[PDB]
Amino acid sequence: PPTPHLDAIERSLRDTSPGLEGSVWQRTDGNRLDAPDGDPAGWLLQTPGCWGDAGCKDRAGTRRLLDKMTRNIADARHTVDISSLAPFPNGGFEDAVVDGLKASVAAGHSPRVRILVGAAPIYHLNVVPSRYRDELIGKLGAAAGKVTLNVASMTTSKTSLSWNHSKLLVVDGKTAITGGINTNKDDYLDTAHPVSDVDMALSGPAARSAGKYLDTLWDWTCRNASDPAKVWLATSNGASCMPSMEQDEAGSAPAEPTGDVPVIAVGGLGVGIKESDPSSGYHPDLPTAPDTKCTVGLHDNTNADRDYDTVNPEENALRSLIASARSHVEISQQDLNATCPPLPRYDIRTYDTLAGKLAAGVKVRIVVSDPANRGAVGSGGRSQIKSLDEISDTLRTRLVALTGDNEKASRALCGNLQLASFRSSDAAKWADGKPYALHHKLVSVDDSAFYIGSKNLYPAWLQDFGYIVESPAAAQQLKTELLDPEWKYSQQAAATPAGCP
Repeated sequence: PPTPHLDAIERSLRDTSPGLEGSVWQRTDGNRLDAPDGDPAGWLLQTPGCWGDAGCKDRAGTRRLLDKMTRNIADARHTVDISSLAPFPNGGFEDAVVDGLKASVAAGHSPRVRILVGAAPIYHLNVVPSRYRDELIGKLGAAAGKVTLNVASMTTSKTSLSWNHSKLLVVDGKTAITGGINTNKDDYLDTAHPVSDVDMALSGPAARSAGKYLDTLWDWTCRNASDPAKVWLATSNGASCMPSMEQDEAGSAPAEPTGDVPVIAVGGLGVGIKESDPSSGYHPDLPTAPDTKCTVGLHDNTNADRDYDTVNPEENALRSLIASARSHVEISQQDLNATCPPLPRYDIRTYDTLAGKLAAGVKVRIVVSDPANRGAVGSGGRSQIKSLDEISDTLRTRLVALTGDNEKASRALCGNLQLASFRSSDAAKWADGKPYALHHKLVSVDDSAFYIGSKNLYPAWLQDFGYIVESPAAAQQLKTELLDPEWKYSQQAAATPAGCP
C-alpha cells in the first residue's frame, strides 16, 4: 500500500538526521496497533474517556489505560523500559508497575527495569531515585530479588532548559505505549477535574525503535551519572547501570512483524546530550521573519539553530507531517504557543507551513487547551495564551508575508481555518468549577497519517518521542473515536478571527 505521507517525512528525517536513523528515529514495516479482542479501536488510549458526559463519573478510559499498562508489564519476560516527566510513577501508575512486575516474576522471569524521569532545574523532586527504588522494592516484596532496577532522574541542560519529557513504556522491546500521559497521580487519578489526554499502544518493530531511543537516553544518563548536578541514579541488587538494555535484548535477529502497519518512530535529544549529527549535510535557510511580538533571551534553538534540528528530528518530522497534508489537517494540542520569554512564542516554520496550507485551500483545524487554564510552568493542561486570537493573528501575519495581500489572507484564513478551545461535552466547565484542560500532542492528516506522542507543537527543547502512523483504517478509527467527537463539542468554543464574518 502506498505511504505518501511517511515517504515525505522519511525524506525530511534522512536529510536532517541521517546519523540518527536507527536510534533517535526509524521507519519500520509490519507493526500492529495493539487493540484487545472485540475492541478494534482499543489501541487508542484516551483519558478520562467521557465524551459527551460532563459528569464523567466512571472514567473508563483511565481504567483501561492502567489495565493495559499492567498487562503489558505482566507479560514481560526480559525488559521493562519506562520514561516520564518527574515525578517517578505514583498512585495507580505505580500499582500497575508493581503488579505487572510481580506477575512477571511469578511467571519465572527476572526482568531488567529502567525508570527514567526528566526534571526541570526549578522542580524539586520529593521522592528521589534512591527513595523511589526503596519504595518499589518494598512494594515488590519477595519478587524484588528477581528484579534488576535502574532508577534515575536527569537534566541535560540547565541554561537551555532541557530534560526528559518522553512518556514511554516498552516491554521486551516488542510492545510500546506512548503519548501525552504523564504517570502522575494528581493529573489523571486523584482529581475531580481530570486532564484530557491520549496515548497509543502498538507491538512490533516500532517497539524496538522506541527501545533504541531509550538506549540513547540511558547511554547519556549512565555516563553523566559522574555529575550529580545532572543525573541522580539508583540501582538495586548491586546492579550496574544498563545503558544498552534494549540492544542486548534485541540481539542480532531483526524484530519480528506483528501486523501490517507502517510506522516512523521519531524523537529528539533536546540540548546537552549531543551537539549535532556529524554525518548530517542538513543546510536550511532558517526563517528570516522574527516574531513581531516577542524576543527570546535564550539562544533560539527552535527557529535559529541548524545543529539543534539535526539532533532533534522530531521537530522536522512534525513540520513535514503537516506539510504532507493534501486535503485537511487536524491539530489537537495543549498549546501551539509557548510563554515568551524565556522560550520563543512559536515555531515559525510550523506556522508558515500552516499558513501555506490555508492559502492552498487545505482545511486546517486547531484545537487547544482553553486559555482559562492558567497553571504553573510544569503542569499539564495549562494554556500559554490569553486568547485564541494569538494563534489566528499570527497565521494572518504569516499569510500576509506569503500572499502580499490582506484580502487574500482573509479569504484563506476565514475560509479554511477552524480554531477552538477544547470541550469534551456540552458543559463549559467541570462541576468542579475548573475548566476543561487538554494535554494532547496529536496531529492527523488526510485521515491517512497521524502522530501520537509526547512532543508538543509549541517550542520546547526537551527529549521527546512519538509515533507517526500511516493507515487509512487506523486514521478512520482516530477520526471516529477522537477527532469527530472533539470537534462536535469544541466547535461550541470556536473562535471567529478578526476580519472574518
